[PDB]
Amino acid sequence: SKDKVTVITSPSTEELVSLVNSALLEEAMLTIFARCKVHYDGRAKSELGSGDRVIIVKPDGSFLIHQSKKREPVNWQPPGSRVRLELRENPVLVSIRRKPRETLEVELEEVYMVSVFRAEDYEELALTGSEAEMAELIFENPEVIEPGFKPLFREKAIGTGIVAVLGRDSDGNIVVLELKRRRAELHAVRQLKSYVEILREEYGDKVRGILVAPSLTSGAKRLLEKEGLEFRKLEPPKR
Amino acid sequence: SKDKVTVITSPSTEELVSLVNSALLEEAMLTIFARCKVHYDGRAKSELGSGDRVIIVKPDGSFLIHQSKKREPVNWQPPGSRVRLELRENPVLVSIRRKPRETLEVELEEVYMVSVFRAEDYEELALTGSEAEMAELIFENPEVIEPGFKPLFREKAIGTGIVAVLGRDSDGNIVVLELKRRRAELHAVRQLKSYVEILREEYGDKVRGILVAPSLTSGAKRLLEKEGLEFRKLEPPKR
DNA sequence: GCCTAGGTCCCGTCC
DNA sequence: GGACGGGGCCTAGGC
Ligand SMILES: [Mg+2]
Ligand SMILES: [Mg+2]
Repeated sequence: SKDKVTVITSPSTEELVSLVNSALLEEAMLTIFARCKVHYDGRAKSELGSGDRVIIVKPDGSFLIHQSKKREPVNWQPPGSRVRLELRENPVLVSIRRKPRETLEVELEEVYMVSVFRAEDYEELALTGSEAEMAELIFENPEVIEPGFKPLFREKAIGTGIVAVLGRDSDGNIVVLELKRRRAELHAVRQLKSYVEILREEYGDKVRGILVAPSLTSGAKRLLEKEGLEFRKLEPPKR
Repeated sequence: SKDKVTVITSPSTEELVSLVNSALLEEAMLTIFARCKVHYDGRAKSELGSGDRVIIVKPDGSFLIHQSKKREPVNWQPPGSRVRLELRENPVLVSIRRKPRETLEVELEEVYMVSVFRAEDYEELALTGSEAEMAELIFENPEVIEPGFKPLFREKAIGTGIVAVLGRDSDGNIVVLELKRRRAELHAVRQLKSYVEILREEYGDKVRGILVAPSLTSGAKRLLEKEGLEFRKLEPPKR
């Protein structure tokens, strides 16, 4: 019975059903290559005409449909969904999501391959260069901002919003940082500017916003300078 | 070049190479089930220990590595990545991208299955329920906003930023619309307020922002009201 | 559950 | 090319 992989090319309906249902029940990865048509209804609504795609169903209920291009799936369902195979004029893979109600229907016109991959993964990703690690860097070593900077809070909620880092300078002013792990764009400045306005209410005009990022878009620089805010160039560190 | 699909389970290196080669050469989809390690250096840095994953290489250079959970590849590479297979003491898939420089390395420790799928797809997705369709609604039916509302511009760049819908109202003010296809968050109110400020600079005190969306989060309504902006409930249309 | 914000975001678009 | 903002965003962290 059980090897990591079970493949059948150009399978019978009996074989299809056999494997598909076995995948769902054994909680393993179903992969399929097929000519299909897709029907999605949910937050938005979509239609995809006949063509060959890859289809993946994870044991956690995530459902992917990949065309020959891009990175993103053309259609999907996120983890937690429930899938059932339905026999009709053609077999149909059907994933239902509750909360929000969403339906994905993959009509299988021709199945070129069905497979069951019983995959064992105990390892999880280890990633460095996050903005969280920027914050770790700053709290360990505040001078990367400027002399006498005193970081105090992280992900601190002010009244409306949550600021990346809140602290004080050598003059005793409230200081806001918004951090970005890549070049900072207009929404970055809008974030900072938003937090500073709100802080100016309690603490007055003392308050300095600083954008901390490796670089800055032209439009970000403009809006920064128009609003009298500051920029510290900082690269996110790699372990 | 051959049948739609080729599959080899527990391939030899010669078989593995043969297939991978054919895939890249034929603009097919490469699919691998394998025990592997993944190393990524680029915009960020990551490491992933030995484990079973589904690996996909699309002919447009897209590179997906999927574990048994979530919707998201654990590691990946967007279109325009040269992939190739180097033989170290294990075969390694190597995907490189420039601008920015990024290296993805998948060390195939045990390949359980390799497959070449010459997928044929001429169909593009049709989706409805989007921000753009809200916009269209508003232009062909301005009264969904308010009576005597005249829409003028769509995706119109003002000095700093790009407004969703720009227009005028019956009493002669300039109106800014920010649209969201789903419940609106702080991010959207910051966008709106930002735009309104900038347009106040030319046209002074007569400017209205209106956030148009099916609903607001708590902070969104909080901040909306505080800065004296307006809301119209609207649901994206599904055609 | 809702809210808030990041992401190796991807991706389209228009300058 | 850089830049700006949507997405069925997803996903993680508070609460
Ligand atoms: Mg932040
Ligand atoms: Mg907008």
